[PDB]
Amino acid sequence: TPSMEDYIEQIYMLIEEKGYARVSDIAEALAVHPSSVTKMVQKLDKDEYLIYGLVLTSKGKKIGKRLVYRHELLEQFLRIIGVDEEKIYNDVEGIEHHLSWNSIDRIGDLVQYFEEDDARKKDLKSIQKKTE
Amino acid sequence: PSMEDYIEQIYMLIEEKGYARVSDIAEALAVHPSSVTKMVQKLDKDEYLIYGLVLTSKGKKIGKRLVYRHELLEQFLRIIGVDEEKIYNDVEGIEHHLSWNSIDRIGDLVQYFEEDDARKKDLKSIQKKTE
Ligand SMILES: [Ca+2]
Ligand SMILES: [Ca+2]
Ligand SMILES: [Ca+2]
Ligand SMILES: [Ca+2]
Repeated sequence: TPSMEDYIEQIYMLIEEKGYARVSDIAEALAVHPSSVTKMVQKLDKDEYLIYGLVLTSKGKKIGKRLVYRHELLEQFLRIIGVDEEKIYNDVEGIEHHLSWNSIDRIGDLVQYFEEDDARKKDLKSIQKKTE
Repeated sequence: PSMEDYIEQIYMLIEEKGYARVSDIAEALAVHPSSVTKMVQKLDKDEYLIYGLVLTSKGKKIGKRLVYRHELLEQFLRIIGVDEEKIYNDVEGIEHHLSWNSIDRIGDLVQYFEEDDARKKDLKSIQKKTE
């Protein structure tokens, strides 16, 4: 499931970025072999996420948009609570697949909480100082 | 990640029962005792424990940090409003993919809400503003 999610998220991004998604671009972006991509694409095709360049069905597009959103939100989350920027991508890449929608939605409210009043960010930063 | 789950599980069993048997480990992790004997031999080789099953100081320190990590992540999701029943499965999944930096920052976040209940109330307000 996680792997399928990484493929769909990547395909969505490529289509939005280049207008198309090639097996070759998919393979490179995911650091995998084209044989693994072809196999995965056939599975996604079977499950109706896309059609074998390759075009996403409405189902793959809705899921892709959501996966990209999930990624972006999780990066903002760690960024806001002060995680070293260089560590953020790798952590989001691992946890993004293991968070229920309830957790994603709650994390979304947390981000909004800190975004609607900068004093709150200042208050959270102060705690980091005490901890130090 | 699997090694971390075994170490975390072994530390808890020893802390609760006073010892950790292969059968208790397999039962707690829902796996075959063969898979446990394999992992244990591996943890023994890496010096986290000695093949009853006794943790080395290395395994104890790691074991304790892992249990702390688990507890912390549950408190974090609990505090932001995640349905209690979904918390365990999510933590079990993300615990292995968070850097210590993120863990430490999540630690401050939890401290942030715990030191002033008024902040928890403002967070709840926003959750109700969602529309
Ligand atoms: Ca990923
Ligand atoms: Ca991602
Ligand atoms: Ca786990
Ligand atoms: Ca755990």
